[PDB]
Amino acid sequence: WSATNEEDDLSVEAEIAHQIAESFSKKYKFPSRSSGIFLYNFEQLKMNLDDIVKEAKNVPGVTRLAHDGSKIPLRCVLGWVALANSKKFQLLVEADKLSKIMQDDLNRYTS
Repeated sequence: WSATNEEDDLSVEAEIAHQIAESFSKKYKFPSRSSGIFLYNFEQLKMNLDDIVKEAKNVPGVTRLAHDGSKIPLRCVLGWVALANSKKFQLLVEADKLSKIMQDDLNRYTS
């Protein structure tokens, strides 16, 4: 039988989990509210990996990239998951600039 949707989802999750774990402590740059930057990593989220992976799959293009075994846009994913979950991140970040950086990264990975 061809791969089922459930089987493909498991494959995608294991690929995303691998890429996120591999770079879990890597510090990425995010826009502050004063024309500066702050550093953040997946380790700051204090979320279980499953919850991180489930939210990452929502970033458009990430499921396709993971299905294909291609590199995912990790800074964009982190920004998104942190925006959805982390109060400290919310207070540090300038949302309008975050939108632009996430879009720039994501457009630049999905083509």
